[PDB]
Amino acid sequence: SYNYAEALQKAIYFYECQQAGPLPEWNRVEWRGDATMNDEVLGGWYDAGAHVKFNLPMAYSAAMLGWALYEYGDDIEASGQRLHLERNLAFALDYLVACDRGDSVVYQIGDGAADHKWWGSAEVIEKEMTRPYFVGKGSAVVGQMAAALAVGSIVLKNDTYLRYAKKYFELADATRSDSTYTAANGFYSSHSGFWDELLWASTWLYLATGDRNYLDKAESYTPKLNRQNQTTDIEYQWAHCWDDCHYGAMILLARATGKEEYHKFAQMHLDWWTPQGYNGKRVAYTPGGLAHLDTWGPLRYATTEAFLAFVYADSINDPALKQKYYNFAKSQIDYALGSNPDNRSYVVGFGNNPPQRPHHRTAHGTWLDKRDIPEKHRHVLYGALVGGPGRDDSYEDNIEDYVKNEVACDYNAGFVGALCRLTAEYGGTPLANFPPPEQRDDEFFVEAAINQASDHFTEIKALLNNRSSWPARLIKDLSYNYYMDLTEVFEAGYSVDDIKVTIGYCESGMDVEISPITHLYDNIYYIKISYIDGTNICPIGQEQYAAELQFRIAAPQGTKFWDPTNDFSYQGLTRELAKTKYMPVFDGATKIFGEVPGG
Amino acid sequence: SYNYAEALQKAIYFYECQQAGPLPEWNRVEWRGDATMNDEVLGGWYDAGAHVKFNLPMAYSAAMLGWALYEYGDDIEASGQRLHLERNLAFALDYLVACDRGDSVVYQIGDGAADHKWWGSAEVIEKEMTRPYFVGKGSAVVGQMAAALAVGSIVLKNDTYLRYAKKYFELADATRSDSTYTAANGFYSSHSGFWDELLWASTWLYLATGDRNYLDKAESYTPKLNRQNQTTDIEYQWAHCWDDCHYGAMILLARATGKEEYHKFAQMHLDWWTPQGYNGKRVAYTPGGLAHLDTWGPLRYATTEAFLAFVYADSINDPALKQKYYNFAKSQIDYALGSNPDNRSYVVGFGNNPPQRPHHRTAHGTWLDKRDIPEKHRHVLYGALVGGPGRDDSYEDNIEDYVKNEVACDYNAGFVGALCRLTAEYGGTPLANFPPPEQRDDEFFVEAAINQASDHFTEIKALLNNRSSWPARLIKDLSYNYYMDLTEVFEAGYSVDDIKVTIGYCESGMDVEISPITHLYDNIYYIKISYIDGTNICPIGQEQYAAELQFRIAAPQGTKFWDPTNDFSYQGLTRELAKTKYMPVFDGATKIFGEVPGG
Ligand SMILES: OC[C@H]1O[C@@H](O[C@H]2[C@H](O)[C@@H](O)[C@H](O[C@H]3[C@H](O)[C@@H](O)[C@H](O)O[C@@H]3CO)O[C@@H]2CO)[C@H](O)[C@@H](O)[C@@H]1O
Ligand SMILES: OC[C@H]1O[C@@H](O[C@H]2[C@H](O)[C@@H](O)[C@H](O[C@H]3[C@H](O)[C@@H](O)[C@H](O)O[C@@H]3CO)O[C@@H]2CO)[C@H](O)[C@@H](O)[C@@H]1O
Ligand SMILES: [Br-]
Ligand SMILES: [Br-]
Ligand SMILES: [Br-]
Ligand SMILES: [Br-]
Ligand SMILES: [Br-]
Ligand SMILES: [Ca+2]
Ligand SMILES: [Ca+2]
Ligand SMILES: [Ca+2]
Ligand SMILES: [Ca+2]
Ligand SMILES: [Cl-]
Ligand SMILES: [Cl-]
Ligand SMILES: [Cl-]
Ligand SMILES: [Cl-]
Ligand SMILES: [Cl-]
Ligand SMILES: [Cl-]
Ligand SMILES: [Cl-]
Ligand SMILES: [Cl-]
Ligand SMILES: [Cl-]
Ligand SMILES: [Cl-]
Ligand SMILES: [Cl-]
Repeated sequence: SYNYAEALQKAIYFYECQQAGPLPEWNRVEWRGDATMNDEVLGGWYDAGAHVKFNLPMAYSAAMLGWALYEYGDDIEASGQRLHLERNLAFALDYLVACDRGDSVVYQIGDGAADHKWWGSAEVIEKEMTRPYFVGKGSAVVGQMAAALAVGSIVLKNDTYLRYAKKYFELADATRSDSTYTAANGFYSSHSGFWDELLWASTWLYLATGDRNYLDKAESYTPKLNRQNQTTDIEYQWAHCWDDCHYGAMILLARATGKEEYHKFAQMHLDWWTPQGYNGKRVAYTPGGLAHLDTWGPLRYATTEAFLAFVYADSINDPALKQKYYNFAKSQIDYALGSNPDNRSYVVGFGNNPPQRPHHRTAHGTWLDKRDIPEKHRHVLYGALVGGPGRDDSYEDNIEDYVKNEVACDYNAGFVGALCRLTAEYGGTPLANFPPPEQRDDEFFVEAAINQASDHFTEIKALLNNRSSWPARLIKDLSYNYYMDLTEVFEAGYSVDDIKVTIGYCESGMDVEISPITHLYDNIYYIKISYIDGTNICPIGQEQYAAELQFRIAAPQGTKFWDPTNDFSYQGLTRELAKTKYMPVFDGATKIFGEVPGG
Repeated sequence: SYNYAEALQKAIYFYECQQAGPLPEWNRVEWRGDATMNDEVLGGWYDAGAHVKFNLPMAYSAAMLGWALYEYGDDIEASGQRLHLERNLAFALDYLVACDRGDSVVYQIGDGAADHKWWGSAEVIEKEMTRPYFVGKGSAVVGQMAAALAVGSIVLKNDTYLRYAKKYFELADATRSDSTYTAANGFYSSHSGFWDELLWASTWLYLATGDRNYLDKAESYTPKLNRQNQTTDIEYQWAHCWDDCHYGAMILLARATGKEEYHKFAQMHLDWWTPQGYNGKRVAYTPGGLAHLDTWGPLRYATTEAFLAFVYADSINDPALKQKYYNFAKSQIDYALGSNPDNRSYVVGFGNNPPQRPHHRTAHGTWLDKRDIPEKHRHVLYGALVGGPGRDDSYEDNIEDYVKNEVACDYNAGFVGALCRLTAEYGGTPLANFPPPEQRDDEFFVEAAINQASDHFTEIKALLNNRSSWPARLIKDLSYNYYMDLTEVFEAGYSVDDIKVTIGYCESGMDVEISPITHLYDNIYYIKISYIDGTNICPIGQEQYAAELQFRIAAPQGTKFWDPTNDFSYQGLTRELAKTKYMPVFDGATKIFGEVPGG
């Protein structure tokens, strides 16, 4: 129906947009650079539309990418995406390994409140705030880290991941408590508890090792799982998700053991998600045909269940059930790609009328800590599955809607799996030369205005701007030149020594020097304005994106020769601030913007 | 009793405190300089405790000082004050002449509401605001100007004053309307109308010329005067004052014409003011014996009536009346001088426990547009009669009390005349060597703080202050120096070339230049900070009284030799802003504050 190969290609590329520094050489995102290089643990993914590293959903997402490869990695050769999927996985797993502290792990980098309060690009966030890290041993987060490393060890043939998988499982199983998992509270609190993570990690360890001691562990955890309301059945009326992976583990155990109890659970759970329901009970459906579990990330939940339904259907022989689950699964993915009442894609940069304003700071590319400016995103977040529509299929593409336009690692994870399965069946051709280059704006530039013009002076208001975004970046050795023609000064019988440079306003905190009037050639001279720590000019807020200086260049009082109209840097200036190419900007000795006399 | 000659001396000096620029050579007030030099009409008096020129009370006050001279000028020779009084009068009369615009006059300089919103000294007001002027032909204001110039012409034997008196009277009498008199509304609105001013002006023109046409005019106005309540009597239950001079005019006519009607009015009016009253009707009196006409300026009203009572009593023969009126007059003046329930003078700088916080901006001498700082006035407003106590004799000396502690040209005007009468009778000797010099504070100076000290730099926050007050004034060519000892630099093997000056903040609107590091002698070097238009540093408000600059003097990053502890200008500095004598201030090449290295 869709080009699933293209959807997969983009859905994978999304994770490169989420990478924290240092970026691998294979990163394909021209608007990302090395960011958060002062973090206690480097690499990993930023979780969602901001810059916190949250280990629970990050590891969940990595585990799901591993599961996609485990089930369908051989099957996706036509798409050309297998290696992109493997490398993206490896990048997150390396971070999970790097979080090891022995009796504990680093489970979070970033304070959620401070990080989310600020709206700007990853590469400059250290100018705005210092980022704390958090250490603990919560069974849920450590157990999910274990599971991710366990499946990763299989699909990447990597003994180090396996060793760390085992270690993390042992720590999570020794601890049996989420009491040390505090830093994600309210963002990714442990809602279901940690027994489901122990089940999920031990199941994957069994599949990784063939060691029946892990199978025995897995099976011993099923009585500790949460019940469905006040009944004796294991909870089944929810989705496999970052908080709770027992749904997928039961499916794995049904295939691995053949046991009736796991198949019974799998069919009860999946039937509840299908339009046909389970004995009269069913997930909410929108009139447009989307299984709508909850307000937050409904597309995430439905697309993850699509992956589970595909895996389960592929593992059984019954033609009626296989069809029912396959149809359900394909219907939810197709909804996400455009088969919905609005006939629109919910995947950024894919298909018809995709969302253009995802709630994502770095894709937006602002310079002033505002969501509403720029009014269009400067970068394409290719492949991001958004939160999606409400229960009545309603949706509007609005950066302010942090529900419907949210994007996240975990939103994309199960989705990638299901796309792997669909491209495996239907083929499709990935885009060549993906991604294409973006149209860029000017990034470092002077805006200037004539503050005052006199028969003996020119007074300039100049704002040296850093609105960088391809990628956002910091430059310490920033300067700009103001060029003059002193022909009239010399003709009038005066000299350079009769021309005085003064300052009428220098913005607080922007340490600045102004050179003497300096000969270029012929009668062309200039002053250079240099910022000692130009990194303080940065797109982090309304005060900080530009440094303001008012300078005056004056002939003596009572003279009337001064002529700015032959001055190179005066050309086109008005009383209103405007970008000018004739006050060129330098990084050290190198011109990075504008024009130079005769050059 | 009191030294009335000294009281008179001071009461006249008050007017020199009120003079607008350009000041005459004979002005004796060290804390007054040429102010409001851009005014449409120069000279004249500021009205009260601010900087508006209001012509109605200005002209009324000048007419009253004229009247004092007309009655008692030959009688005050022993006080030594005659020429002081005559010159002070002439200064106001010259302004009234300079107001001429042919078919109209300038009747006000400054906007009441705009001027009064600001608290600071006269000499710096043009840095705070641009002052308007107002032209019109209001019969009351033009008529009062005519009267002042008419009596002025007699006592100063000046034909120019008389010429203008006739011109102004003709304009006022032809106009017969206050409709073009609007700019003083709410401050000096015409309450009584203009018929009393035409009566006052024509009476004085009659006395100046002996032309019967003016007497005929005067007599023709009396039926147009306001009535007492719903009777047919001319209004008598008020004071001679800036708004209504028919009381004094009727006294003058009584004496000029000998008519029974005018004597009857005078005795009715004056009786109402005496403690015995007029047939059961009487002005309110405080328990302490002060005639208390209204909340505003009760001392002003009672002392003006004292002068009228003296004049009337001196012009009649009946010994019962003479004594009643004299006793009334003397008791009111003596109350003002100290014969009251507090035994205190209500005349600034005179007698026992006089007021120390009159509501007067320029005498206060602030630098930051506040009444509470400084907590003591910087200057002595000698001779000013304050508003006075409340109806129950209560009073506290408080700058916030714009009623009890108000001072004004018209408060002093009748008062001077009554003091002339009492000194004529009792003599007294004026103070030799009056006024004595005031103790001064530092006016121009740096306050500095160590903003940051590093092992390779000194960073200074410096505020160049203008808290001038003797007089408040503006200095264009301001600079200060920061002196260092570079001995440690040379000993480490470095040179002056290796020390770099940068700016971290320079206050908006303060055009500044910083010199290169400049050799003084031996290993002593300095930088000069120069403000090109230093007049923008001025005591007009919290922002403008000092210019703030943050400058850094740095050895190379990483070096370890920098030693500010041997630097002349670093001595005594802390992290807290404080005045320092070691960053000396210059006006041009002249040192005006602080010390230099070498003695
Ligand atoms: O009680 C019903 C089920 O709750 C499931 O936990 C969910 C929480 O109830 C829900 O608040 C939470 O929402 C997240 C959301 O998933 C995430 O995208 C967003 O950024 O933050 C929200 C607040 O954390 O989701 C979890 C997981 O779906 C339990 O897992 C389940 O056992 C229980 O039946
Ligand atoms: O109505 C009674 C009498 O009024 C007199 O006018 C006075 C006003 O009523 C009074 O409001 C005004 O008060 C001034 C005050 O003199 C001045 O010092 C202060 O700064 O401002 C106040 C508001 O303008 O004073 C006038 C004059 O005394 C009439 O003159 C009189 O005919 C009438 O009987
Ligand atoms: Br811990
Ligand atoms: Br925009
Ligand atoms: Br005033
Ligand atoms: Br004080
Ligand atoms: Br050193
Ligand atoms: Ca859980
Ligand atoms: Ca030129
Ligand atoms: Ca009047
Ligand atoms: Ca030194
Ligand atoms: Cl985030
Ligand atoms: Cl919560
Ligand atoms: Cl986009
Ligand atoms: Cl493309
Ligand atoms: Cl060029
Ligand atoms: Cl003079
Ligand atoms: Cl006032
Ligand atoms: Cl009496
Ligand atoms: Cl005083
Ligand atoms: Cl003295
Ligand atoms: Cl000295």
